[PDB]
Amino acid sequence: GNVDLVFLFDGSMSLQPDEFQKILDFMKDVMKKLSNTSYQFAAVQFSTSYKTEFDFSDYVKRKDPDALLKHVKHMLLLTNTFGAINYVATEVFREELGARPDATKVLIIITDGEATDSGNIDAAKDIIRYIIGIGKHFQTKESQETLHKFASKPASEFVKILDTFEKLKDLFTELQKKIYVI
Ligand SMILES: CN1C(=O)N(c2cc(Cl)cc(Cl)c2)C(=O)[C@]12CN(c1ccc(C(=O)O)cn1)C[C@H]2c1ccc(C#N)cc1
Ligand SMILES: [Mg+2]
Repeated sequence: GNVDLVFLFDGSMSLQPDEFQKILDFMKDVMKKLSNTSYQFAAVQFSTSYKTEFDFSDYVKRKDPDALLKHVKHMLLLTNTFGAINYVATEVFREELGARPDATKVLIIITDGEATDSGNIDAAKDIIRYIIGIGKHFQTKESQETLHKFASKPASEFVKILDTFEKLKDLFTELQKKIYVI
């Protein structure tokens, strides 16, 4: 039942410090809920480039979500989502960085914008992909459907649309009902 779960998040266009911090609180909430399970976590911030904020090895060593995310700085550039997914698949889901070859791979993508690059995510086909689109750039049904190409299928399971960053707490509340932690 081992799961290696990566958070991949961009808040470049949700400038407000309060909004960006809600992204961080959401990841903290999830990790706290799943501490001392067979889940291991990593997190990657993306904008124009990609930064591993902590890898799986760091999680096992420090296992304190507050400490792991203490030094995160808000990147304010673009939204290179194709590049970011390929980065995670080729750089983060790697055994040298503490990833477990036996584990189920789950990628949680958190974005406030449509992608500013193009490409494919063929490298990520063995990864279960959820995407959360947040805020005013996803108010139209059209903009929401552009996120389907990044997510696993069906989109009704793997694509979540939130109208405000305040709604991450309510998404967390609803996710908790789908797990039972022994
Ligand atoms: C339902 N489901 C779900 O929403 N997510 C999910 C979706 C979002 Cl947007 C964000 C986050 Cl943090 C988790 C998941 O990862 C799962 C699918 N999943 C698995 C686990 C294993 C396998 C497999 O073995 O194939 C497939 N899917 C575990 C389940 C889950 C639910 C709630 C939390 C919390 N808090 C964490 C995980
Ligand atoms: Mg962006």
